[PDB]
Amino acid sequence: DITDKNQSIDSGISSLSYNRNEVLASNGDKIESFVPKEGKKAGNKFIVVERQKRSLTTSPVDISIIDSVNDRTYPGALQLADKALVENRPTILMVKRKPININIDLPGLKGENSIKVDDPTYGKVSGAIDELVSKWNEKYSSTHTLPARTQYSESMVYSKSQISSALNVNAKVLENSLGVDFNAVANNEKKVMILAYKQIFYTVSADLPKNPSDLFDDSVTFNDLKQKGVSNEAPPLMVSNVAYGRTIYVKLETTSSSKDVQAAFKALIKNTDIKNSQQYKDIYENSSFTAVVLGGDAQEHNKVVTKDFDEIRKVIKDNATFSTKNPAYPISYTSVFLKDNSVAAVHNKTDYIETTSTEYSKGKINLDHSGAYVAQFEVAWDEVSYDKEGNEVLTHKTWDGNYQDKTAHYSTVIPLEANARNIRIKARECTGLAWEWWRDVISEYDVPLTNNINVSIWGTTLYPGSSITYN
Amino acid sequence: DITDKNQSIDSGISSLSYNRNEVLASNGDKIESFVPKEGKKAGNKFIVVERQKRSLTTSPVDISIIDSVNDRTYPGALQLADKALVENRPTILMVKRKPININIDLPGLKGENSIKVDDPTYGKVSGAIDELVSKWNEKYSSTHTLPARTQYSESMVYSKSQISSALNVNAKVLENSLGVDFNAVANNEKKVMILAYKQIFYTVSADLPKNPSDLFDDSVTFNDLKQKGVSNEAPPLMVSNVAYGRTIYVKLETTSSSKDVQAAFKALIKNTDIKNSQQYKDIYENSSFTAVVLGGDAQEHNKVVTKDFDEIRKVIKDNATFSTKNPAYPISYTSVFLKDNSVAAVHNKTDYIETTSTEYSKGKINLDHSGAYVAQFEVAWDEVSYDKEGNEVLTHKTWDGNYQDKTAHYSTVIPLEANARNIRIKARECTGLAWEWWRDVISEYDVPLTNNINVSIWGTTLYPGSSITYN
Repeated sequence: DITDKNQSIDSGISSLSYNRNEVLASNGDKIESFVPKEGKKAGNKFIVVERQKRSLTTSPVDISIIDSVNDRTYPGALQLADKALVENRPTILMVKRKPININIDLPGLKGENSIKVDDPTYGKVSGAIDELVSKWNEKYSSTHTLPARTQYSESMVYSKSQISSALNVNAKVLENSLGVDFNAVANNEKKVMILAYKQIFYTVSADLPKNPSDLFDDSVTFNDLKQKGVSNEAPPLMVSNVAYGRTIYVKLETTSSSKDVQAAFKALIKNTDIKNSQQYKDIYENSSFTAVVLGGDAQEHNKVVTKDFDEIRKVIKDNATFSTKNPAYPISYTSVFLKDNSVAAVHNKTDYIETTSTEYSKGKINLDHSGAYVAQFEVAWDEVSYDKEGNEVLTHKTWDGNYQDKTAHYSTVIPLEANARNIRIKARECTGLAWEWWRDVISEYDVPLTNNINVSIWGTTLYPGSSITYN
Repeated sequence: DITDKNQSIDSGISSLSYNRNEVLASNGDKIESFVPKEGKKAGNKFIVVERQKRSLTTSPVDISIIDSVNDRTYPGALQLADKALVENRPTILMVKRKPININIDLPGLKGENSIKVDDPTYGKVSGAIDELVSKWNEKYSSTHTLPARTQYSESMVYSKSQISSALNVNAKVLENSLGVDFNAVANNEKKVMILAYKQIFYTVSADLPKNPSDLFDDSVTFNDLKQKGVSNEAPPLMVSNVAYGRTIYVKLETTSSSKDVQAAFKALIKNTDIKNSQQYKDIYENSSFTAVVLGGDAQEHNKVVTKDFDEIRKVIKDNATFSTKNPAYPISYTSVFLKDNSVAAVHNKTDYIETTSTEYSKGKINLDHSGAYVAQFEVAWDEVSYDKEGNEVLTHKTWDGNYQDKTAHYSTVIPLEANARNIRIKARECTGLAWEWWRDVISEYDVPLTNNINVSIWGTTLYPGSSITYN
């Protein structure tokens, strides 16, 4: 009852003035410079990258917990709403408290899933929760394990801020546990996909009080609260919901810049036949998969790194069971503002560059002339690039052996760069006055660029023959 | 020997001053305004068009003849080099002439393929040519038909100027004979491909004179020449080469805006197995093929319009033979400047917009819930468009039945627009406290948009089941 006139925990709390939708919000990198299209050579390949700008907005109410077995979050706790909470390390507030009622959502306990906790402390609520679970176990004595409520998330990685908001996890967890090379992703040197299998055993909620005072023992004053950190930019909160279980995170990673990485990946998780295709097996040959289990009942820093996804499938399969007789730890939670008793949400807004690539490979044209006549060739093609504007630039090339007599068995190779386009191969027999009035033995336009383009000409002057194959 | 001091056909001609590389050149539409990317709905489809600017340069020396049997072009004729010549209707010059030597390139007549033509007139050179051909026929009396020297050209159509320079034909011939809808092509309402099978029977050349005077009878004065049209922008020329035969033009046309039209077309001409694929047969169902034969031995305005390419194959096959006993007509020719006796070339330069499209089709999501439990869905997706800058704009949509209990057998359809993207379908069983802590029964992201997306959920509360199929 300071010289402040806010001297009733209720008025002290009610007279707080804050924007509930702006106190817990965080806007990630808001950024602006890039090239729309790009052509890059790397080894025996040509990568074409395209960039769009995208924007993601989120307002999760379910907040991810970092240190599962050290995070002393419990239903009915008091926290401050600020940047610390948003950084997954909220400030707790301890004071003498009035009892609180807790409820667990396990199935088949309707009507007997509540318990009053006189002294609401991490340890004393944990015991109450344990009581509740024992009750369920007493009722269903021969059911020692239940399926976990799995929630599946999936997404490609483009930026630290994009993927965190997308999966609703601290970026540190992905960078540290799965080890995500955000710079490789940025330079499109690696394409990464991240899966998240959230395994919820059950959740426990605390009955919302109709007045902030009902939570606090009467010896606690609004002063003690401000002293503890309550203010306009640090509004008081109560944990109303806590989810218990564990999470399986998976990273699929490749050096392929192929337009089919996401589908190839997708095919592998689903185990659809398409995964046996060869454009996919090639990508799989240059991919690696990592799986880590975080949360309850997992020895910290466990990890699996493989090239055989079946090992990943095993980790997903093995960690979806909930043993009702073994301890469980908080995995996430939701909070309510003490003021209007409304659910607290963390607002995130962030732009990011979305990249889509295509991978081209070097190839060669193989000419074979076994025809009983003199012939001349004309081989031409363009080499594509992209100016700063992302616009195409074509540079015309031609085989130095064009328009030159070739007789009974000639063999050559005309290597092509991975960025070769508008490829045309022509061969004319030499009966007539000149090139312009000579018979076509083979005439191809827009020959698709592959590993090997095999052109062969044979036959007689009267009846030449020819074919073009690919590899 | 006017008051002009140019009084010797040789000096009169030698004192002419002109740019040989600029007198016969024509620059087609040089143009500048367009949108890089565009999204267009048409029926139950969404067409995405992309535009690049391209530039084509040509310098043909072989000049296409328009009216095969009315074109009195003959080896050893005199023409003016100007815009008329470039318009495929050159100005001829007649005067008393000194003899000229002609040579035909038919095989097996080496040493006896020449003849002197005392009075070089269309009719008198035509007879000499006929003499030469009779000589060949006398030598090879039992060979009445020979294969024609076929020259194959192929190209997609983008603009009147682009296709003319590409195929080296008068645009009128394609617009008039094949009937090309250049406005439909422009609005990408029709995709057209044009083939050209030039059938050369033989060519006849005239020996170049070492002096302009040697061509002219001595009674002809430089005055008569100027009077006839010779000038600095109308330099004198002699026809040095004439090709005889006919040409088969083919048009492949479709209303499909599919990214596979060119490959589908290509597959059909080659008759490669890929043509039996279904993405190709669909395109073929919306295509039409036209074939016309121009030139010698064809009744004017003949034409074939079909949906069965085998009919086209027949016209190509049937018109490749050269009957040595039947008359032949000029199909093209080359000219030499009288000044430096150099080969005349028509220089063309033209820009054009190259368009590449992709066709998307409408689809629907089919939900079937036959599970022994209450479930809730979450269906969301974006609808893409493109701003004036060609940039993507995403508009988020959601099924109005999201987050609402659905029980023992529910069925629904969620139609999607052909521009639907980032499609996600989720279903959760309702055991728990709320949506956020409910078990996933199905969770898909980036579901490819097809005709039918069939999602079905069943099973028990403990063990739900689900699947997603496509059509």
